[PDB]
Amino acid sequence: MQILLANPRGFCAGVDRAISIVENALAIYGAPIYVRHEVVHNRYVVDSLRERGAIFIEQISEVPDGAILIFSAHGVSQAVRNEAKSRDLTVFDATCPLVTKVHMEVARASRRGEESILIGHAGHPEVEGTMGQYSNPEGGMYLVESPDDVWKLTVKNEEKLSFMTQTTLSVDDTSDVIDALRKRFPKIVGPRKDDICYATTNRQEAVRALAEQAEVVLVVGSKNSSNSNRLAELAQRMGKRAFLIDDAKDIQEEWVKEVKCVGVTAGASAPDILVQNVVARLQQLGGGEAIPLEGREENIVFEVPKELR
Ligand SMILES: C/C(=C\COP(=O)(O)OP(=O)(O)O)CS
Ligand code: SF4
Repeated sequence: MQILLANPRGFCAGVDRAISIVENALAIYGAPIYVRHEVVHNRYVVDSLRERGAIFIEQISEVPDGAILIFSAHGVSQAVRNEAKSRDLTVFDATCPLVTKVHMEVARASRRGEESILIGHAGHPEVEGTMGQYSNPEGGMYLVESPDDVWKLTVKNEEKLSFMTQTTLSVDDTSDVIDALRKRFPKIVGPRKDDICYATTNRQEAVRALAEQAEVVLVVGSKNSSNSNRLAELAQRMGKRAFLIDDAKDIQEEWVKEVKCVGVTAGASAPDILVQNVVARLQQLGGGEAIPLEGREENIVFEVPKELR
């Protein structure tokens, strides 16, 4: 069994920054450190930070007066931010800059009372954070997940309409949604393509190359990781058996039993150690040396705020 590794895979710049933010805050202020939502959607990262004194919460009200609070990388609504500000809290913001950039455009359209459309998945914290940057009731903010959603949407003023997207979507599916938006709303404005980040684009492209070669694809990522799900989904649509797994323990022998070629990748929130352990498990099942595929070299880094060193 050949073991192939997708390139790129694993940590993006946003995730690495956000984790370091919580780690550094723990190191300088000691435990506990309050974090609104899982800092990134990875069970190993979160349980580790929790064992080190991070307390993960959904709402500001469960955070005590005087505490240190950190927003997760997925971002937060304006309502959340102001509730946090209104309280006696010391606030660090770990939202990825690439999320913030989308937020600022939404805020712009709000100030103008001009309607905006967000392509995203309902209930996802990044969508709630992004939708929550709009508040001017003279306009509006609408969520669409699919072309069918577009085909049902009515707006107040189609001549002044803009769109934004979640950063972790399927590149292919989002192209279909945007196509629909422009056919229905010919005057709609947006970025040149979408707001899907380099990391999401790159990892989907890399899983594409991976599954052209491999018969089975293992995607390291937690169940609530949207971008990780997109990788598994992508490979499955190409007709490959593909599994989303947290660690090597999740691997069932039947999945690879008589497979000559298995591919492995990881979502943007999964640490490399999980992949090495997955590989280690595959080698117990007759896998050889892991061969990393050639891939686009990522070079972007987001520094922690100076205050956090
Ligand atoms: C911080 C973000 C993605 C990193 O991965 P994640 O699994 O933590 O988050 P989603 O993929 O958005 O679920 C959303 S911008
Ligand atoms: S996925 Fe893209 S947007 Fe989300 S954190 Fe990583 S880099 Fe930032």
